[PDB]
Amino acid sequence: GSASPAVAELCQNTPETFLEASKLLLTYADNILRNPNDEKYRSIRIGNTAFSTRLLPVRGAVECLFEMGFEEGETHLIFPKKASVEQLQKIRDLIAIER
Repeated sequence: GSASPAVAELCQNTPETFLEASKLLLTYADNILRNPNDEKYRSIRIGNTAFSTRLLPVRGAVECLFEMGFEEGETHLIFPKKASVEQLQKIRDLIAIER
């Protein structure tokens, strides 16, 4: 939680919103951790229903993805092939312990 600036920001949300955003964040991280060699899990379309309605408008949500290693592009958030999976897991854990 507080050990992460983005998670600390995410914590500044009501319970239901925090749980909803954090669940999706954990799903994105877990998909990559489950299959780190599948490019499908390394791209999140900004216009995606879940992303646009549960993360984009929530304080700290997208920032957590950036701390995980995602980078923002014109239409997608991308987790580079060079991005550290250890860092991804670190932020994943910091989010999980706050649910």
